[PDB]
Amino acid sequence: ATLKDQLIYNLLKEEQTPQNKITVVGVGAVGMACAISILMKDLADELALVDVIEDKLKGEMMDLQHGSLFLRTPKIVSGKDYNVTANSKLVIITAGARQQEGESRLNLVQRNVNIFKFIIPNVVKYSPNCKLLIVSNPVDILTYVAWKISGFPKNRVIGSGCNLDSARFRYLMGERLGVHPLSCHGWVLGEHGDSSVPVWSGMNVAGVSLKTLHPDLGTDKDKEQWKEVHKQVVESAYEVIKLKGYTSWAIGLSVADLAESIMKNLRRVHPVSTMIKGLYGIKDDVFLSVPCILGQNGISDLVKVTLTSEEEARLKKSADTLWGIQKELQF
Amino acid sequence: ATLKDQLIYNLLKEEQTPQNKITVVGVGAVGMACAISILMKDLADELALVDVIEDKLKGEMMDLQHGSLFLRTPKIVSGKDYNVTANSKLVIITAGARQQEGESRLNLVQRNVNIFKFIIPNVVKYSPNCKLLIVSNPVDILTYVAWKISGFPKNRVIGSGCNLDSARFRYLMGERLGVHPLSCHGWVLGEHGDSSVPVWSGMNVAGVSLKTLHPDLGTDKDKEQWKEVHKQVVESAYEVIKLKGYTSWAIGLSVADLAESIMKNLRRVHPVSTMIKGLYGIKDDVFLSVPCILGQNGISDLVKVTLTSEEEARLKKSADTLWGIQKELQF
Amino acid sequence: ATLKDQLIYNLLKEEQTPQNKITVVGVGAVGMACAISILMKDLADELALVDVIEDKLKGEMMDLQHGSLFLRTPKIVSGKDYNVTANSKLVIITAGARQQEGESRLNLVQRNVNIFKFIIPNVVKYSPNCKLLIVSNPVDILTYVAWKISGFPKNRVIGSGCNLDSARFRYLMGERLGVHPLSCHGWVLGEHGDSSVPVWSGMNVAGVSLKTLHPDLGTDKDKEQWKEVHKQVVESAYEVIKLKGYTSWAIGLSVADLAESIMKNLRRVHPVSTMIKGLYGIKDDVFLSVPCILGQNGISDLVKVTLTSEEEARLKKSADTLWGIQKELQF
Amino acid sequence: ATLKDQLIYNLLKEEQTPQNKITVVGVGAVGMACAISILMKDLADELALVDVIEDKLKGEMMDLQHGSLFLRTPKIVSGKDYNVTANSKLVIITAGARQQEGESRLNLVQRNVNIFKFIIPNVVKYSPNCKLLIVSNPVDILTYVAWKISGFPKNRVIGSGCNLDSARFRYLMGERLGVHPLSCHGWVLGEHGDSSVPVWSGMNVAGVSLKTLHPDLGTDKDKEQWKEVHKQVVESAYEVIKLKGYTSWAIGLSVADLAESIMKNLRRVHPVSTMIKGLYGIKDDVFLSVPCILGQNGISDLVKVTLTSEEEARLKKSADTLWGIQKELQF
Ligand SMILES: NC(=O)c1ccc[n+]([C@@H]2O[C@H](COP(=O)([O-])OP(=O)(O)OC[C@H]3O[C@@H](n4cnc5c(N)ncnc54)[C@H](O)[C@@H]3O)[C@@H](O)[C@H]2O)c1
Ligand SMILES: NC(=O)c1ccc[n+]([C@@H]2O[C@H](COP(=O)([O-])OP(=O)(O)OC[C@H]3O[C@@H](n4cnc5c(N)ncnc54)[C@H](O)[C@@H]3O)[C@@H](O)[C@H]2O)c1
Ligand SMILES: NC(=O)c1ccc[n+]([C@@H]2O[C@H](COP(=O)([O-])OP(=O)(O)OC[C@H]3O[C@@H](n4cnc5c(N)ncnc54)[C@H](O)[C@@H]3O)[C@@H](O)[C@H]2O)c1
Ligand SMILES: NC(=O)c1ccc[n+]([C@@H]2O[C@H](COP(=O)([O-])OP(=O)(O)OC[C@H]3O[C@@H](n4cnc5c(N)ncnc54)[C@H](O)[C@@H]3O)[C@@H](O)[C@H]2O)c1
Ligand SMILES: O=C1O[C@@](c2ccsc2)(c2cccc(Nc3ccc(F)cc3)c2)CC(O)=C1Sc1ccccc1Cl
Ligand SMILES: O=C1O[C@@](c2ccsc2)(c2cccc(Nc3ccc(F)cc3)c2)CC(O)=C1Sc1ccccc1Cl
Ligand SMILES: O=C1O[C@@](c2ccsc2)(c2cccc(Nc3ccc(F)cc3)c2)CC(O)=C1Sc1ccccc1Cl
Ligand SMILES: O=C1O[C@@](c2ccsc2)(c2cccc(Nc3ccc(F)cc3)c2)CC(O)=C1Sc1ccccc1Cl
Repeated sequence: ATLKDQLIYNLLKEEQTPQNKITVVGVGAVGMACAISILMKDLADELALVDVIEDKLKGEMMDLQHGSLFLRTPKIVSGKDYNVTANSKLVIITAGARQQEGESRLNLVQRNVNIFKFIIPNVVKYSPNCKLLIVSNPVDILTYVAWKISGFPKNRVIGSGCNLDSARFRYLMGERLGVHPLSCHGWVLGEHGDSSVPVWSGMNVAGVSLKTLHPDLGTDKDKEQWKEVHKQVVESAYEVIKLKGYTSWAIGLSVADLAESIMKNLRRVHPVSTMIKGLYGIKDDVFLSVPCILGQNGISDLVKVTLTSEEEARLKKSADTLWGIQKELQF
Repeated sequence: ATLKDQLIYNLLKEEQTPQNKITVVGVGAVGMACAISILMKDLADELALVDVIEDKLKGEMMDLQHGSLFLRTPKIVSGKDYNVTANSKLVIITAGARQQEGESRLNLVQRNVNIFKFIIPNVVKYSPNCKLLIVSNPVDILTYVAWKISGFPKNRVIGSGCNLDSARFRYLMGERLGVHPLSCHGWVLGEHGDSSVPVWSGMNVAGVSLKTLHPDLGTDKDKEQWKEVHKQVVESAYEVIKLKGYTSWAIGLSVADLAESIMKNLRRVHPVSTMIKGLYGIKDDVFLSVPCILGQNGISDLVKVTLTSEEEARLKKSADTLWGIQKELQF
Repeated sequence: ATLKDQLIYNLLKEEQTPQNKITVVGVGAVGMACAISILMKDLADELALVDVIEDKLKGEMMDLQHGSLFLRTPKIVSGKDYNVTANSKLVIITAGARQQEGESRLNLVQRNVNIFKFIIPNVVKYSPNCKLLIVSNPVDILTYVAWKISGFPKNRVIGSGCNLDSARFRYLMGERLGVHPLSCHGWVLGEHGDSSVPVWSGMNVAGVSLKTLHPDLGTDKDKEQWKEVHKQVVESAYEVIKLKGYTSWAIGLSVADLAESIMKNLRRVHPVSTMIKGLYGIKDDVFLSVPCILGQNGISDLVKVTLTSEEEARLKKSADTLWGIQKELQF
Repeated sequence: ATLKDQLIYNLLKEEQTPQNKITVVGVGAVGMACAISILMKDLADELALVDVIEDKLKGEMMDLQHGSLFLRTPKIVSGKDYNVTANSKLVIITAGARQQEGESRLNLVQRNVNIFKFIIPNVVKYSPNCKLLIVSNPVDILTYVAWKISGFPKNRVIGSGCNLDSARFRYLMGERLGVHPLSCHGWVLGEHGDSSVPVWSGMNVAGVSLKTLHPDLGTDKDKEQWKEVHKQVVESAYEVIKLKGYTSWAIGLSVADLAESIMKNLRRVHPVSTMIKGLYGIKDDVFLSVPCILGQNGISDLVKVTLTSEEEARLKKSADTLWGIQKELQF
């Protein structure tokens, strides 16, 4: 007999389908940061990685596998073929090269819609009941694209949206007040990135509205310029790219937080991109961030935030812009 | 009054010392994986990052700070100046560029000795009571260098040594047996990397010695080629470099495990590099991996492993080689 | 030589002063639930237990020590003598038998002031720089007693106060809305227990004020009876005592959450009992719950919550009642 | 319209089922310590509690529910009816009053067999695919009883067995050597409690056999009395009962560790009670502890420990005694 058979007596071989499997598509800076965060939070019993660069993909898989002794995820797999992703509860899309210098949004949309045409049918083929979590940019457009190609119901297509924007805002608010970000509440909604909307009415510490205490909050005439907090969210994003060339840790940590609510059915509220048709005068098939309840069926509910006329106008303008790009797309 | 003063009443403004501070020196692939693993394990109340590339350093600091909402480390600081590292309990050295394309594994000696000449006195200036954890290669030589320059007692200079080698070995053992690496015990000692020693006598599952069950274990006569498990440790290290260009995740996870035992005073046993003079016929000031008890004073004790004649001869050969290089170094 | 000396070579026998020590005084239902919660959250490197019943104390210590394999707190000590508590960062008081049936508040305070007269000087003698966290009831009165006897500055004397009341409120709110309590914000302030104040203005989900949406919120004329969410906090407390005889798990978990902010210097905001003199027209030396910023120096700051005239009147009435009892105390 | 419908827009109201449910049967000292440990380890998405004392059951459920804000288990349910336990992955039996002073092993068996006659069919009815984890005493006899009544394959019927005995042994070993119990390996096998077997050959630190270093280990020729390390396991168990009246924390922590390997499919090796028929000359349907690989299918494999003739004779004697009691049982 072999050493294995001499040491171990087998009662059964009968392997089951993975019970809490997560797949990450695209093992770049963002994808690997999502992967390490997910592993360190014990969210999955199986992690699958997919990319088109075979050597980098294998090397990343091996490097994570070599840390198994310090993890509680007994199976890490990878491949260019989507058969490695079979029976995933959650599939995270972080694919396509990051935006290049001088590269426009329309050019990013062009190439990423193209790869989604291959990615999404392959994901759906092997995990037809998965929740799709889109991170790739422009995240609001690509969440619509994933929804359209997949044919999945609204609840199972989630865009990262304004989750990173709100996390950055809460960090900046915390720094300003000398309070941990967990205790500094504030929501950044609408279109992810440059055109996002800070909801000044909800900015609070311990339920004490900062807008009620300081009526000039968020206005350009504010003597203390609290609008700086939202402006620094956009500025810090560009600054990080200027200084290191990409963002990985902050987006990876924010994605693992969404994955935790989904995998553990927590029903916590997060700012994520969802189908907002029928809200704020929006009539088009567009995905924008609102506070969503996240659980085992993805987005089961959304919070109906009271917005000012200015805030509503900004979301409607974003919806018009996004729909303008979307109507010209070919699926 | 400002909005901050309107919202918050201050009881005292007494600036106090960090209680569980960790510094990481060199924010490359290894340093940042050490950082994210330490942050995700809640080991520090303050993290300080140091490097010579100012833009990359600032970008890395900001990226980690932007994930604060999902962490429990309230302060992340960085700087080229070592004043940012003041009062660290643990200082991790992951500095110096990794081994370049046509560079000798040894070419790191001269250039890393030169950078350590400036790093170590600066670390000692601001944290004279810290534990020093050396990761930079050749890790055994550089741990000796850190010890010599710092003037610290033996217990406060720890080399990552064979911690990654043993973690890889236990992953490979686990794969062969169908058992989690946590339950697959085995020790790889001596010189980190190519010249490491697998201690076949200690390889076990549930206290059942694999060598007792299979006497050919670790021999060239073994029809099952169990010796290939240690050889695959060395081969997988080269394979990861070939596939992705560097190793980050596995070393980061292993370093956070050592940091946990130190910060929490666990007194767990780890294979790390320590001053081995007085053991295995070694008379020179050389650092090699043996199982060490790690706690709040660093290495308080070491395990005296019974080695075979061939194992002892390999450690003594490594000591002769390391000392040969070390005696020619100028301080 | 002994087996220990044959197996292990000692580098240094020097033991450092405790670095992250917590003491729990009174190992009853509350004390032990605080103890298990602190241990499972890896908050301390040393846990000390104190009581007057020597056998129960030793049994509780041993029972925790027997679970050491599954914990990361390497030292668990106990004793009737407070020398075991030396150099604690945090001392938690859960001493005195729980309130008996037919026993009045005045009876409860008299008893507990009599034991605090011995406890507090003993705690101060061995840990003069500790933070004191009072749990024993009436918690607001006993926090004042601990502050008076200790002579500590007000930032280092923290009462559990309305932390459990707010946790219960958020659980009930979450059940009604179908949202996790983490995403259901609401503050219960003032006097702990029967006379606590729900601050309806701060009750929100994702920054959306429930009071703004539903102006009858918290009024008796409310068709949806949202006021019952606070009334059920008080009813649920009496119900738990009626059904099992005491509360342990919920208070244990809430105390560990306060211990986490203190030990890790998080600066999160919690509803805890602090010296309220100078706020809400209160002129007496009374401790009431307001949102406090908790860190390594205890309460460094407090949030100035805007209260309605009714809310302010209730806190002032509680201050008058508490002071009325406090002025007659003899210690 | 309601406040809930004003605040939250529902996307779907699909009444879904838990993916990772655990049930605890018997909410006594052991049962509730298992529950709190399981909750603090984030192992379940739903926890069900069952008992026959309805008030105590409801009070325990409520007390856990009130701590929801500090947990990540969104649903805690209870009931006398087993419909609350439907589709549990793991069912833990901690039912039947603890053995009383002057109560014989036979009397404890008889009353617990009677209670299992009702419990086990009820558990099987609602969770036919669950893993059964028996804690109630005499644990080896009651694991056999559960297996007989359930009709489950032997991989899905696990007895707590020598898991607590080995945890206590490793604690005592760690105390003597000044090493954390995680780094002190040693296995206590066979019959749980008084008649358990310490496997001296497997006792090691870092793969260094204590028996090889100290040949008198486990004998009376031992001037250091290492045999007491096993004897003190039995003595400390009686001592804890003498001092506090029961054991809860250590058994609770040990059970949560088994639950973690099962729920997360870790395939770690644990000393648990399994059907040992066909091993060590044993021919009867008896359950004894050996090192078992634990995962999503329960016990998939067992480690074949090489025992000395004396060790083998002690296990066969335990099997004869257990079978002697079992053959007279009425189902
Ligand atoms: N939503 C947010 O808040 C947010 C924040 C930061 C970054 N991002 C986005 O995340 C995306 C990734 O960023 P990055 O820095 O990791 O880029 P990257 O260039 O480092 O990595 C991209 C990876 O995708 C892979 N890839 C390319 N085509 C593929 C395909 N057809 N199938 C599978 N994999 C493929 C690449 O090989 C590469 O490994 C970008 O779109 C970026 O804008 C989003
Ligand atoms: N001990 C082990 O098991 C193990 C395993 C893997 C890698 N390593 C070692 O870790 C080291 C780092 O590897 P890497 O891949 O992260 O290299 P890297 O090139 O990615 O990063 C090196 C960093 O050090 C910085 N640096 C250079 N000089 C400095 C100075 N004087 N002060 C502070 N910082 C300075 C660089 O700017 C750079 O950011 C290497 O020596 C490598 O061999 C050790
Ligand atoms: N602040 C809150 O929200 C909150 C919630 C629940 C309970 N509590 C309070 O916690 C306290 C303890 O409750 P319990 O149910 O654990 O009581 P308990 O009767 O179970 O235990 C009390 C313990 O205190 C010990 N003790 C008595 N005198 C002592 C002394 N001089 N020194 C040290 N220890 C001594 C007892 O021996 C006993 O072990 C009560 O006052 C109770 O009201 C507070
Ligand atoms: N395997 C081990 O290592 C180990 C260690 C310690 C204790 N134990 C055992 O755990 C068991 C429980 O101990 P305890 O101290 O918690 O006892 P306990 O008296 O505190 O609690 C027993 C509980 O079981 C309930 N119960 C009784 N009949 C029931 C039924 N038909 N259905 C459901 N629930 C029922 C009781 O109402 C009670 O709540 C004992 O058998 C004890 O010996 C085992
Ligand atoms: O933080 C990021 O990194 C990216 C970024 C940053 C500024 S605009 C987009 C990112 C990530 C990686 C690469 C690039 N390349 C890039 C950036 C700007 C250019 F003008 C051209 C190319 C960009 C991608 C992205 O969406 C974010 S989050 C973000 C971006 C803008 C404002 C607010 C937020 Cl919260
Ligand atoms: O796993 C690694 O990555 C490095 C490595 C890998 C193989 S030799 C050294 C590493 C890290 C980063 C860069 C490079 N560059 C490199 C490597 C080999 C060459 F021949 C030339 C250049 C190397 C550095 C290192 O020490 C390790 S751990 C390791 C190395 C060899 C055998 C066993 C182990 Cl456990
Ligand atoms: O939840 C508890 O348990 C206690 C309690 C519960 C209702 S009044 C006091 C508690 C704990 C232990 C024992 C007793 N004994 C008792 C209870 C009621 C009586 F009328 C007489 C004696 C009481 C002690 C206490 O402070 C709390 S928390 C609490 C209490 C009232 C309202 C709201 C909350 Cl959040
Ligand atoms: O640690 C325990 O507590 C119990 C125990 C302790 C000593 S014998 C049984 C236990 C738990 C709760 C109550 C009682 N009551 C009891 C105790 C002794 C008697 F003689 C009669 C009744 C017993 C139940 C039990 O199995 C254990 S573990 C254990 C028991 C004996 C030897 C070694 C171990 Cl590791």
